[PDB]
Amino acid sequence: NNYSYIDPTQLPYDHKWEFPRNRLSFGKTLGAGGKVVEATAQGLIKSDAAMTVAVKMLKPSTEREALMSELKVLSYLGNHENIVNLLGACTHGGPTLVITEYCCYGDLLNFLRRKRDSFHNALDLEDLLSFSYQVAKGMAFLASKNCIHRDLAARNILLTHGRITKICDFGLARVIKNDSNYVDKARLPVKWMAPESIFNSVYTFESDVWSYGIFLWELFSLGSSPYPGMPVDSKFYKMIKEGFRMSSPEHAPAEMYDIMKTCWDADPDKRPTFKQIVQDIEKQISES
Ligand SMILES: c1ccc(-c2cc3cc(-c4cn[nH]c4)cnc3[nH]2)cc1
Repeated sequence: NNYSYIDPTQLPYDHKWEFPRNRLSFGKTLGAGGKVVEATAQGLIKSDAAMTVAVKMLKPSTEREALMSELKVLSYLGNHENIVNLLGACTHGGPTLVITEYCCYGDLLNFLRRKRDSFHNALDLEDLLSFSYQVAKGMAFLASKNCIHRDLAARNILLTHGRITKICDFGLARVIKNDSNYVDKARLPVKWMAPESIFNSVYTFESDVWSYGIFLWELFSLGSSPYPGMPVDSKFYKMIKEGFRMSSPEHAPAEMYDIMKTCWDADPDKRPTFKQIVQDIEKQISES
């Protein structure tokens, strides 16, 4: 048909975000997975002070576009408390850079790992509930803007001041207004992917929820690797398709495990929505 919902992520880069590279000074390397580095940015404030930011870059081609992808998606979504904030981008004379909010504690996965012994500036059950709650809200927001993240995991969740969680790395994110599915034609997070994504290459709101389930398992297991000791081979894919699922992690309240189980239903339609998840966790928090 000749009649289309316009996808904002496919529109041209809006130079409202453009930022002079002269006004950036690169610090330490912050991650590699491209790479992000800490920097100070002049002129982002009305009073014209310097502020600390995180800049996402590439090394000297599909990752070239994945960065442009991530940028247009962030630009499209706008600002939310539970998403890494886009602050600007450099696209002129030089390599493409993406400036975003700096999260002082880094990824949630290594945070839970550092804090694993201190558990029970320590960690306790109420923090993990909060992380549950915030991440589901950030996800419910993406779903509200017809966006699927497609790489939901503890490694892609940053923790900032105030124990606030932010979703980051939108390289694989898509906007699914026109079609109810998304079919892909790269390297992928198998142990976080829904079956229909592995077997038929389809991605939907329901497949993000599946990833959210695996994330909870990461979360209540204090940063343990999914399907521990299980290599990604033929043995793995069968067990998935036959219906086998991880068991409850050590510190997961029974009703939080019930949420993982419904996120892992082979039937996408029997999975809950992020809207429903946010309601569930909110009631669990109240009863305390
Ligand atoms: C210690 C070590 C590392 C960090 C840290 C990582 C990180 C990553 C992003 C990021 C932006 N886009 N994608 C990812 C932002 N801030 C960060 N901060 C903080 C304390």
